[PDB]
Amino acid sequence: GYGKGYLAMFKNKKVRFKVVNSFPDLKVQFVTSFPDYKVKISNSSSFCEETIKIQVVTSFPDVKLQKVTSFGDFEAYID
Repeated sequence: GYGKGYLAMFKNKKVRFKVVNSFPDLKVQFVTSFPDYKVKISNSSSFCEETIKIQVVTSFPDVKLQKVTSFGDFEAYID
C-alpha cells in the first residue's frame, strides 16, 4: 500500500481514515510517544481531502501516529 511519506502530503489538511480489517492503504499504530506524525482527530467529516483505508495494528505498522489535541501535522476524521 502507501508508505510512511504519503501522509506528508497532507500537512495542515484533513483526511478521512476508514477503518478496515483487510487490504488497508496504511497499517497504523497509535502511540503516545515518538510517532512518525502527530494527528488531530476531528469530529466533523467535512473538508476531508481524501479517504485513506487504515488497519489499526499493535506491531509492525507502516506509520506511527500520535493523537494530539493541538499542533498536528494533519487532521483526520475516523469512520
